[PDB]
Amino acid sequence: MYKIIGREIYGKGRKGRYIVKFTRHWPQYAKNIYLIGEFTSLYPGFVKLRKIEEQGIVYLKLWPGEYGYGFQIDNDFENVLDPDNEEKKCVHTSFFPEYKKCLSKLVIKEPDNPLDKIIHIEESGFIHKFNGEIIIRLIAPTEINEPLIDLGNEIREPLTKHVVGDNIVYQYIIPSRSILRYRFIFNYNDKKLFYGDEGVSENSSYIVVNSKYIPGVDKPRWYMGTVYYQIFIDSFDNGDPNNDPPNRIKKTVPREYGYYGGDLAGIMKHIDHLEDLGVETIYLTPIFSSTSYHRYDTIDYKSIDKYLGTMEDFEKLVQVLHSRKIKIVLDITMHHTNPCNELFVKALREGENSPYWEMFSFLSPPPKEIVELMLKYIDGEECRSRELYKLDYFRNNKPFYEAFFNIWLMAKFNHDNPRTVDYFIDITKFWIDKGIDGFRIDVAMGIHYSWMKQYYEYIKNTYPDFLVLGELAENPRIYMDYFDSAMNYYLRKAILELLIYKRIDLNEFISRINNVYAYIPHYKALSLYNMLGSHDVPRIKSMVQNNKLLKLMYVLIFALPGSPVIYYGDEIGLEGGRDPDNRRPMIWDRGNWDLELYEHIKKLIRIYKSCRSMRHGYFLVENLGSNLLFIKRWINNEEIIFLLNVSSKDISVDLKYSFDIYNEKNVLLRGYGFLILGSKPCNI
Repeated sequence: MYKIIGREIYGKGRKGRYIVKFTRHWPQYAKNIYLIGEFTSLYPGFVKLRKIEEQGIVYLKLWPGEYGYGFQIDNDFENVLDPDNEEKKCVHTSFFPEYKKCLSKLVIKEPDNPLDKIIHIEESGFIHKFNGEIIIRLIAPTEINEPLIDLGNEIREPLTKHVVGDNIVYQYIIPSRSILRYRFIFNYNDKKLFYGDEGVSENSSYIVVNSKYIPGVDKPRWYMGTVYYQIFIDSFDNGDPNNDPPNRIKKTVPREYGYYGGDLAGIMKHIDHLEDLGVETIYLTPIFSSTSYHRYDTIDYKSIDKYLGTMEDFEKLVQVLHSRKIKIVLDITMHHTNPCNELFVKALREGENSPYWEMFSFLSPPPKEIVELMLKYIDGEECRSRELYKLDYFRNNKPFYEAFFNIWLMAKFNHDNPRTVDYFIDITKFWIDKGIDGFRIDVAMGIHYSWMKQYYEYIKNTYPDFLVLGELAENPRIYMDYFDSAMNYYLRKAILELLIYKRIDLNEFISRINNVYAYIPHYKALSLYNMLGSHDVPRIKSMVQNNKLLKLMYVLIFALPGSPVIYYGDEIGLEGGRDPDNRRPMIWDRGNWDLELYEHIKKLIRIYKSCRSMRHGYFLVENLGSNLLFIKRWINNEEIIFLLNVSSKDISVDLKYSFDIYNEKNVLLRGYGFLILGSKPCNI
């Protein structure tokens, strides 16, 4: 059940988001009820209903639109429809946009009075600082002419406009001042109206904000626009003969499941390739103590997995990387852990009623023979939890605790218990003391929003330069108060639905993009982890099977504000289907490289570095008809444009910029073709 309660009110009458109350019956057996869907998380956990009497409740603040949602009770991933809602919305999932999932339909209707669709509220997406300037945004419908911003002393025009559905988001950028006073002027039915503190009226008051309280930064952090490189460590390379494990897979092509033997030395010996490619930040697959080649079931968050090397190999790696001005981010599983984890073994020992029990989300205490059995395999100098699968009970029954898709070896932490926060904070310090520059939080969207607020706020206070990057699948505008960055699976899905599944047109795509970009602060957008591929999805080349289109997708990834990502090997044309086939050994024989793609990507990176307007840089996007995508990025005095032909059909382009940034030199673009132009070479 859901009820639209009304709208939030800012100032003395400015209406904001719609307050929606979510209710469900609370079955007496239920331990947890998650609100899943497109405004919380599809994997359960970001938001929980809270229990009062015989029902679960929560209030959210949402924008108009149509959304899929549901309620997941405990470990039942299948049945999530809202029992009170008869209506359904089948949403294409993020990682695999071919597959639909049918959820319940929430619709929040646009208001009748177009005057009610004018919005500017005191929140970071609407007002924030960057580069010693203030960014202000006004949402208005088309029946409103281009509104002006009335500062104290002057009147300015919107510097850009972003289409979002039938709405327009006007963006004003202004110099910074001590106190800040602004309102908006527009014409409606041939009448002169204002948007001010009490809302729309003939003479609205100024909105007043002390720059002290405007969120943002002056000079961007390293992570606010950086080039990522993800390495799945097991598959990158073997540097140390004495690091190989028992029985190694075979480079057969359908990559098998298991250990190939890649280690820290292996990466370290290919620093030269990292450098030549030009990546700035390396994101590493989990390297902690574990029982699998993938290592997403960690035993001990403070020890390097034996097959990878020693703490010393690790520090050496970090050191070389830093000496080349390359940073390192480690993958960390703050959602769940291997049952061999000391805490889980103690929780089992001590039983419920123990503070140890409360570190995890146990469901219902099972029989004692079971616990003793498990304890036989999980307590020991050696972790033998894999052997659990040799037993019938473990292959047959779901875990008696919550776990990642009910997988025995992935026991979920109790995120309602602040002790678990302390645990991961302490772990964070340990690794900061090893010189790492950031964490990528595995299954971030399954971690309760309050937990992440505790963690993120504290880390950010204590270590401002520590990147907090989350694995998140839904619209990043949901999450950016809790992370520096999100792996942008949302953007990836939009690109694929425009250019592969051909399910949306160029306008809808533009709307998808601005539905993220216009609702978050510019610095947040710049930090977004913008990837075409990852260890969780098939290789992009194998999905595109089109040289020119693939190159186009990379151009797009570098043109949109964000932190462009390269999954290891994608730069040379590594192919592969779905996991595990998407983690084939890197190819070190240059005779087997797709060199055109390689040099293409290397150039896009050189531009990213040379052109501060590509890296940092305000953003405008226009559909110039005929499937001509126009993108403009600019910062301070530096200007750069991108013309992209998003179709197979050649198109004639005409026309400030007389310098080829891509080719350097100084028309008619062919299908899938593109142009990158400045008014001269980039400088600083």
